[PDB]
Amino acid sequence: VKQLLNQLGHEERTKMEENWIEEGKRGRKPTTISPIKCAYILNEHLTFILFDDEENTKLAMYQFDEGIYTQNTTIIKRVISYLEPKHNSNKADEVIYHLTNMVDIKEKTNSPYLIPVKNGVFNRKTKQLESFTPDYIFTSKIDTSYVRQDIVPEINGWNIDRWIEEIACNDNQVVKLLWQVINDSMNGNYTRKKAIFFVGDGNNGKGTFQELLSNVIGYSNIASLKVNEFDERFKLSVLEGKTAVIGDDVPVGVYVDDSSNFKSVVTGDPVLVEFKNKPLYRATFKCTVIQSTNGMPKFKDKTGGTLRRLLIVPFNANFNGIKENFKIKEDYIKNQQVLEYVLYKAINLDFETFDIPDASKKMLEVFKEDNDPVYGFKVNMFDQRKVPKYIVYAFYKEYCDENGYNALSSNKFYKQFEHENYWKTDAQRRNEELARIYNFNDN
Amino acid sequence: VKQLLNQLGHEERTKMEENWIEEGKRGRKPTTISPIKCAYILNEHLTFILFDDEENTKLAMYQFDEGIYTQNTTIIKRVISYLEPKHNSNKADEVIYHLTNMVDIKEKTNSPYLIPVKNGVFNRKTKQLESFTPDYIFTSKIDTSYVRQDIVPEINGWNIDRWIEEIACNDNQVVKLLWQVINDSMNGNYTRKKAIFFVGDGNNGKGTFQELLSNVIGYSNIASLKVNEFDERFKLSVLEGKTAVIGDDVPVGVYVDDSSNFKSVVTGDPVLVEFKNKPLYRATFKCTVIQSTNGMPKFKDKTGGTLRRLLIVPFNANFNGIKENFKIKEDYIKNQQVLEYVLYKAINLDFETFDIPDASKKMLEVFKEDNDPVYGFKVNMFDQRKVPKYIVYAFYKEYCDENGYNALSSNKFYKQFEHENYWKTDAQRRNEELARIYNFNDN
Ligand SMILES: Nc1ncnc2c1ncn2[C@@H]1O[C@H](COP(=O)(O)OP(=O)(O)NP(=O)(O)O)[C@@H](O)[C@H]1O
Ligand SMILES: Nc1ncnc2c1ncn2[C@@H]1O[C@H](COP(=O)(O)OP(=O)(O)NP(=O)(O)O)[C@@H](O)[C@H]1O
Repeated sequence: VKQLLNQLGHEERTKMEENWIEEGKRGRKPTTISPIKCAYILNEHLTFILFDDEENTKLAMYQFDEGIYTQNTTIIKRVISYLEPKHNSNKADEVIYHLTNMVDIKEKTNSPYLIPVKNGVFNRKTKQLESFTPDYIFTSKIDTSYVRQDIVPEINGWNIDRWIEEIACNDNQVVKLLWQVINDSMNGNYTRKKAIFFVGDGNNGKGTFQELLSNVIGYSNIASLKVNEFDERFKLSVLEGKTAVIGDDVPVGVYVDDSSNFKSVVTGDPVLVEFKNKPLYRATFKCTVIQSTNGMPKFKDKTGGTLRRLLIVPFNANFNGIKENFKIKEDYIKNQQVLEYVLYKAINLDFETFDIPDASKKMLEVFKEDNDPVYGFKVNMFDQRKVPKYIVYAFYKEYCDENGYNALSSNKFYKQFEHENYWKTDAQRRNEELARIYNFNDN
Repeated sequence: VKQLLNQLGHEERTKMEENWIEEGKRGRKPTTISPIKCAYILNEHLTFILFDDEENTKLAMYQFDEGIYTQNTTIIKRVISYLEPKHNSNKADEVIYHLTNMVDIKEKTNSPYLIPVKNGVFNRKTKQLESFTPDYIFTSKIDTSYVRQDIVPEINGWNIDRWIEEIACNDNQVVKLLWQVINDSMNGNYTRKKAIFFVGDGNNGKGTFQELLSNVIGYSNIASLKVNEFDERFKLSVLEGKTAVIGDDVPVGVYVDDSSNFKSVVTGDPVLVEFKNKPLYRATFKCTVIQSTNGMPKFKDKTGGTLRRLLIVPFNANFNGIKENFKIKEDYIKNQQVLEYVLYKAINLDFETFDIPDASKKMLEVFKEDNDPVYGFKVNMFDQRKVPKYIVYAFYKEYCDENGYNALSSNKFYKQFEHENYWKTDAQRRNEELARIYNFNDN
């Protein structure tokens, strides 16, 4: 590209001089290509597009070697210097401005079936790799190269697939889910309407797995934001061009006062996002949610909407008793051969809905008991009754022995919402005892 | 208009060159049309207007293909480049300033009887489609095309009307209300002084209906604001150019402290709005309010205005039990034929006041009982008594089993304000018992 523009610039400069020689020394000497002329040359011999007609849209250039469109002005301005090095920043801006008016408007290819990779675009419908073309409008791509892998790479006798088995404590469902998680992470146009949480007390490898995703996927392609930080001002601004969002560390049992922004991103509904000192606008994020926490956080919603969105990974394995291998976190996951195999296996994996492991379901039920004290009381009933409201209330087994405040007769309406027998009214059965109380089961 | 402007610019440049030849080589050579001449040519051969005479008003250009006036400076500057490509940003701004000085001032057509649609304007008085003309000043239009529909479109054997029936659990009143809600949503100049709230326990399809509305209407034409976010600073600024506002998710039972701006927007009264780092100004919003919540929120007003402004949609249907059809939310509602049929049926529907379903009336009454403890106690009275204030008080049936703080006698004044028998004072009937108390009904 640089060699092409350098030849074009010299040819155009020579042509201008020849015309000036033909007209004689009228004034000074034309040695600098005019900014409008530069736009004419660049548009002809390069691919400049405009993403949309909205005001102050930045010009996008298709850099041939990378195969993706870029809006970086410095990259574009460097290209201007190849054609006309004598242009300063103001004149280069004039060249950019002229190109903005000239170029046609094309929208970014947001097809979920296409995933850009360093080697080229990957079409999930055909499960085939396609070479970079200007027709595919992409602004970012996965850093790792896509090559066909037949044998699992081994570095110092360490197997990446066995490491995944070690992380999941040799659980077939979890390792299947973990591969599905990596598959969903790379695709930035399909969200699958699920949120992934990593729960580990300590040294469970959550950070290494996050660093693995940060390595197989581009470093710039990932976002760092916690669950409680989604609703803060300007925090959603970072998720503009991110394929996925990773929560490096979530506070233990943090109270998510408002999960509306979190729930919208997980489902994929449009959310209100504002850049700092910039006007508020509306956009849709399809990136998946990855969060690492040392314990399931508490959500104020206590509704079915939050429950369906959440997915939990057990991470039962501990690396404290076993000797810590800093080589895994620092070197092994950064190996190119290891990364390429992970990319090849994950992107080739095809699935429609997240295959929920039984361990996640059991641990998800634990969170439901923790989140809703009423549901925990229903689970912990273990009783063979409906007519006496005070008996079935029983102060909810003394706060269900959890020290969580419970309303009076309001959660009772919420209780029957949770649950065949429903409500039966009998005057005989329905204040024998105030009930603190050790009568776990009556007659 | 690109061809016309190119020809005009070439002709003007040729005329200037001929004039310079007539005057000889006085100095250099005139090849760039002066900005004032460009403004003259554009005003002669295009339609530029100014919405109002207030300071720093942006010039509006009638783009012929779209049929609506636009204030986007990039489009106008692209038009300038079509006329004279060699102007940079500064000279384009000079042309825009000259045009602003030249053009006349016309106000936007805010007639509620006219609804701009992609094909053309729709007159509700005549219920007829009219082609685009510069006479109608519109800044935005409905994205979907208006075509006459005779048969309900079917994609993969899925019927949109049957989907609406399924959403409303085969309730004629609720589906009629939904069609009326869509009809109100399309019109951005008539507010009808009602607020629509979607309540759903689980997967009730509220998000799918919101996406359907955002698809039939223009994506840029909808605002994303929740109720509790109405009074947050700079949040109303987005509402200026939106036909309707939709809250994607509302926290379950969120305590909306201040509802003044929300009530004003629902009624349509003028409200004070401020953009970030921009002067405060008073503006009138006629957009309709649609909100999705997993439970009816609470308002501190306990006033008739909040009750009369609010309208609730049951959404009793649940898609958690029936297998979820992701194609409904992802693909089927994005079908052009389905969107066109929905547009036609909704815009052709004619009604004056929101036909409130009986289910909404019962659910609205349940919200009224929840909002005011005194009203709920009065409903739960079921008693055959007026003279003893403490007896009829009964601590409001001991908080009415809803742990709501109640005034000792101010709420009594509020009760007698709400409610034939009124008050009768008798010394005989009026401290037998302190009254906690199980005497539900006395003699
Ligand atoms: N298979 C393995 N065997 C032994 N040590 C390992 C293995 N995989 C990773 N490690 C080490 O275990 C540590 C994992 O750190 P990390 O994942 O951050 O712990 P964590 O507390 O669970 N995550 P975080 O809460 O963000 O700190 C690193 O020192 C790794 O080098
Ligand atoms: N008729 C239908 N039959 C089955 N599934 C449906 C039907 N209509 C929609 N769905 C699916 O049901 C889901 C609707 O999601 P959504 O409307 O967001 O649930 P919601 O909780 O009520 N709204 P929200 O609170 O914002 O999440 C999507 O997965 C749709 O594909």
